[PDB]
This record gives sequence, structure tokens and C-alpha cells, in this order.
Amino acid sequence: VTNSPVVVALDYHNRDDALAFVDKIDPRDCRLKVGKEMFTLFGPQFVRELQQRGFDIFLDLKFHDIPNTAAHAVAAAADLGVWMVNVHASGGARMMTAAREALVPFGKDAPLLIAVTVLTSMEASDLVDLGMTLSPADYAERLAALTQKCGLDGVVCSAQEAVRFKQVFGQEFKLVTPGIRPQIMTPEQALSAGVDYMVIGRPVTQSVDPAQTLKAINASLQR
Amino acid sequence: AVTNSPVVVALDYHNRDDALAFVDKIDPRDCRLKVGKEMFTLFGPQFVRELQQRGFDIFLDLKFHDIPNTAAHAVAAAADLGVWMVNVHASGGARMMTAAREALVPFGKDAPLLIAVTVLTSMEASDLVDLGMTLSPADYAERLAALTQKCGLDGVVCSAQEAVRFKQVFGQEFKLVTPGIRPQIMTPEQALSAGVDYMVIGRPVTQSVDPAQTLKAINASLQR
Repeated sequence: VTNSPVVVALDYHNRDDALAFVDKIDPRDCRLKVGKEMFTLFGPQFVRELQQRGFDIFLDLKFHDIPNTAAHAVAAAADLGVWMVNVHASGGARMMTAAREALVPFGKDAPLLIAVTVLTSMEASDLVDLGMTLSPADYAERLAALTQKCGLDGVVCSAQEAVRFKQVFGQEFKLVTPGIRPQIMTPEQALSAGVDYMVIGRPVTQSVDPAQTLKAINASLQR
Repeated sequence: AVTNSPVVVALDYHNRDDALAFVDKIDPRDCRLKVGKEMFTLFGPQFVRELQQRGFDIFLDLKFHDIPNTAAHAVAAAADLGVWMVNVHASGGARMMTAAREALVPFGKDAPLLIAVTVLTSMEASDLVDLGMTLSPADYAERLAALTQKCGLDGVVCSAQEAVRFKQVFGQEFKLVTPGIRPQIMTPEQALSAGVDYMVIGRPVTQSVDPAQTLKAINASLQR
């Protein structure tokens, strides 16, 4: 457990380099994100190492597959004991649902189940290629609602959508947003916009004494 | 680590000890192996190496769908892992598929085959209503198939029901990977005929008693 909304992106290609960083900060201070980089290189095994140091882990693998498989994937993350796991909304309802229903037997131990909507990187251009008429913004929201309708715990979403999404979807719908920078929201702006978990990377990881860096972020968030 | 079979058997076990048992019953010459989200989430690259050290070729079936730089990182990592095939989601878009490819370029012909998922085998018209897609699965997969080819990847995962039309439209060097293959839902026989380049077979083999016979029979049937 921790009170911070901060999730630090571990995007190392060296395992012992990451734990060094990791050892310079504290679980009470924040949670960690393991994504496709570290997980393709290192698998569940390294997640365990982070978990062994008592951290809460966001397994950011955005499962996008057939329902049966997605289901099995998400269960596996829960068996792994991660804190949060995401899926792609664009996999559709049955996938999301089966994802969700898979997590039922872990009861109150089941991780947070979050859906990617429209990737933060995808521009309008990119969406026409796919033959999609709605803006990224409009389409992310449609994807948000589908997710909510499917019973998931929240959505990953841009700062730029954070305000309207909280107003529209409310507060038990967790808002996960990336690209937060102390100095693109600030940790403070993000708090205000209502986002629940704010993913911070280089700002923290590239800080000499990132722990002071951290420390300033949440103190700044105290008010 | 060549075989002449177009067979790729799906390893979808919850327990490793069982997976390797099955593995020990069959031969790299006889088929290829596909590792998906299940076994990978449970057992990591480390388990891929186990299979690869027993001589098998692996299809790392993780269908990377993420931002460009990231998918790029994962695909390169798949390569360094030394797998034979790796896929990505077409729906990640051109910039993503592109970064994937280019990531692989430093690996010369050591590079794994880079395959794109188009419209997942399971998705019905209904499912696409939700997303707001006007085109049928079929039309949409094809749109996605061309984007893949235009992006310069080696082929697409696709349904047997689309295998023939895609071979005709995209040609034969455009690899077609299809699941839902069943000895006796195309058959190994029917699938080849359609022109599908690699046929993914699950339970028929894994849940075959004497699957090594089963495998060798599969390829006997393709003696033709």
C-alpha cells in the first residue's frame, strides 16, 4: 500500500540497473510500471524481483487477443500477483468481459483491470488508415464507455482527456494517465483534473537522487 | 532450425512440466511451436530458450499492440531471443508496423518473420459494431492486410476463410498464417490447397495420444 498516485515507468533493458534505481526509492512512495520492454526481455521472473522488494506493480502489457486467450493472460498476471493489468478496449466487449470474469476467482486479490483506449501516440491520420471516422478523442471516449459498460476498473487516458472523462465517467472509474512531468500535465495539474494514477518516467528515473524527486512530487501533491 | 512442415503447434499449457513432456514426445523436424500470451505470461523468454535449445523454431505469438517505440523494443527483443516468427497488431497502425520492421533490419536475414494480426479470428461483425467499424470483418481484415504489405512486413495472420482470396490479392511471398486447422475449419489438406503458408494446430496434436504419430501423419498427408 501507498498513498501516492505516482507510478514510475521502468523502461530499462538492464535488470540490475533497474533494481539499483528501485533500491534508491521506497514502496511507500510509489508503484512501478513494467511494460513490453522489460517483460519481453525478462518475463514474470523480474516482476517477482520487484515484488520481492515489496513494490506494487502495474503490468502494462495491453493484452489484445481472442477472449479465451486474453482471459488466460489476465488470470496469469493475477497469479503473478501484480497490482494492475491492462487490456485493449479495441479487443471488444467479449474480450474485456472474459478478462473481467477471469479475475473473479481472485476476489479482493484480483488486480485492477484497466483498458487501453486509443494509444496516446495515435494521431487522427493513423486512425483513418484503419478506416475510422471518429476523432481519436471521440473514439477514446466511446472506448472508455464500452469499458465501463464491460465492468472494468478504469481506463488509461491522456491528460488532454482526463477532465472530461472524470466528469463523464465519475470517480470509481480509475483514470490512468501517462506523460506526467513535474516540469503533458504536471503532477499537480493531474491531481486537479482528477486522474488517479499518474505515470512518470525519465523525470524520476533520470533524476540524480530520484528519491528527492519523488519526495517533492507527493509533498507537492499533499495540498 | 528448419523443418519442411507448415505445421505450428500451439503450446497453451498452464504447467511447464507438461508442456516440455509433450515437446519431448515430438520432433523439431515434424513441426514448429507457437508460444502465446498464456505461456509467456507464466514463463517468460526463459521458456522460449528451453524450446529453442531442443532445436525447435518458435512462433512468439504475443501480437504486440503498443506505441511505436515500444513495439519496436519488444520486436527487437523477440529477435535477440532468436525466435523464428513474431507478430504485431495491424490495428496498431502504419507508424507502428513500420517501426517494428525497421527495428528488425539490424538483424539481417537473422531477423524473425514479422507478421501482423489483422482482424482476430474471433471477432464477429457485432464486435466491430462496438468499435464503430462500418466494414465487415472480412473487408476490414483485407484493408489491414494491405496496410501490412504496404508497411513491408512478411505476411499476416488470417482466417482460412480468407486464405485463398489473400493469396490471390497479395501473392505468395505474402506469408499467410492460419489457425483453426484440423486433420478431420479447414483441414491441413484443405489449408495447403488454399495456399496458407503456416497452419496452426492446437488440441488435435497436443491432445493427441501419440501426437508424434499424429504429426508425422499430418505431414504424410501433405506428401502430396
